[PDB]
Parts: sequence; C-alpha cells; structure tokens
Amino acid sequence: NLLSPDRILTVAHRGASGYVPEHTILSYETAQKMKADFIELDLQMTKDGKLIVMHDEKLDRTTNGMGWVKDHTLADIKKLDAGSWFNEAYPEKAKPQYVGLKVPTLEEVLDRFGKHANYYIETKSPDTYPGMEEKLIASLQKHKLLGKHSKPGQVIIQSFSKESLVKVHQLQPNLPTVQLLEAKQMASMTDAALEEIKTYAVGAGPDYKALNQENVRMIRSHGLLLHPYTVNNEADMHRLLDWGVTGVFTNYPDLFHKVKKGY
Ligand SMILES: O=P(O)(O)OC[C@H](O)CO
Ligand SMILES: [Ca+2]
Ligand code: NA
Repeated sequence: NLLSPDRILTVAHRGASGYVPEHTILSYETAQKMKADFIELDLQMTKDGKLIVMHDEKLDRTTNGMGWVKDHTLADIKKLDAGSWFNEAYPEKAKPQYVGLKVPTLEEVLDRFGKHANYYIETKSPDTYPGMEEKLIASLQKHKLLGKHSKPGQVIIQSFSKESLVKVHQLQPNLPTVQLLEAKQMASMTDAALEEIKTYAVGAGPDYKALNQENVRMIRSHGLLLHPYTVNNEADMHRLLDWGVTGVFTNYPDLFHKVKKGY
C-alpha cells in the first residue's frame, strides 16, 4: 500500500531533475527507469486555461520565453525550448538531446504513463488560478486514476495552500493530500496545527532543514506520513530515514532508492 507508514516512498522531485531538465517528459521517464515510486509535478495554468507542468509562475527560468505562464496560450508555450536552460546552468551535466525539450501539459504526462506511474501533483499559486483543482480532478478522473477501484495513493495532491487541499478533500474525500510546509512554519509547529492538517491531509511535506529527531517523532505520532523536501545528498537521506521520515522529495531518485533499502 502506497500510503502505508511502513512504506518508504521515493518521490522524484520534478522527475530525475538532478540529471535531466526538470518537468520534462524525459525527466519523468528517467525517474521511472530509476525506480521512483512517484513522479512529482508542479502545476501552472495557461492563458487559455490549460494545466501545464512548470515550477515557476513565470516562463523565464526554464524556457526561452518571458513572462507569466497565464499570459501565454498553450500554443505559444509549445513553441518554447524547455531544455537548453539546463545545459547552460549545468554545463557538466549538459546533453545534446536536452535541446528542444518541451513544456508538457498535465494531460500529456498522464497520457504518457497512465497507470504505470504514481503522481505527486502540486497546485502552485492556486488562488491565482480559478478552477485549478476542478481541472486537475477532471483530468485524473478521465485518465481513470480516480474512482473507488483506483489504486490508493496512485495520486497524491500537495500544496503550500491549505485552502487548495481543503477544497480537494471536500470534492474528492478519498484523494490523499499532503500539506507542504516552509521551514518557518515547521519550526513553530504545534500539535494543534498538526491535528488540523490531519483533518484533510494524510501527511506533511516540510523543508527538511527544519526537521530534528523530536519533531519527526511529533509528526509521526499524529499518524501523518512525512515527506521532507528536497533531499539531495546521501548523508541526509540516511539521517532522515534513521529519524523516521517515510519518504523524501529528491532530485536523485536512484540514490535514494539505494539508500532506502537499508531501512
Ligand atoms: O520545489 P518546490 O518549490 O515545489 O518545494 C516543495 C517541494 O517540491 C515539495 O512539493
Ligand atoms: Ca513541488
Ligand atoms: Na530563459
């Protein structure tokens, strides 16, 4: 069971993004081959209302385009190069085949992997994107990833926005959510706050730098899954697993897969 506290989950942060440009089909394919349990998506929305996968609200960092995603049509965004930026930023990891990779839609990612992947999907800035949760759920429903014979945990919805997750939970009670937390939030965490999270979410996803043995124990004592982000070096993977987290977001899913076998 994907949602079992006894199972350690490898969540490939924006795919195998330590090796391949984030949020490209190729990044997700690479994560799959590296035995990731989940491929992780960040959602934005185009001017014509299409959900696409991109971390930033703006095109500037990971494409040769400029401006807010929501000011551009999907057709115009599909003209962009979403791979070359990676070759430039990380020359030592550059590959010729990264040139010309495209921004995928949510629909394209679900179409690519179907039920062969598990999806960890974040609603970014959902208050700025009317209808984001409904469109997301509609896409999941039509790709047969929802329903009550669906595999529990095949999709997890995550967000920094509590509002977004409460909305998802109200619309789809059996769709597991995970509340994301910044270091500043996690540092002042209370039992009351965790009990509140537990009413709509099955787990918490904090900045791992805010974690210690005591508050890992605290989170787990509430029966919450615990998936800290973003864990990229092996020593920290060991430390967190030793403390008792139940998975991580990582840019190096192959490395975490190896580490977790010892726990
Ligand atoms: O990488 P960010 O900025 O989306 O941070 C949150 C983690 O990815 C967990 O979704
Ligand atoms: Ca994310
Ligand atoms: Na750019």
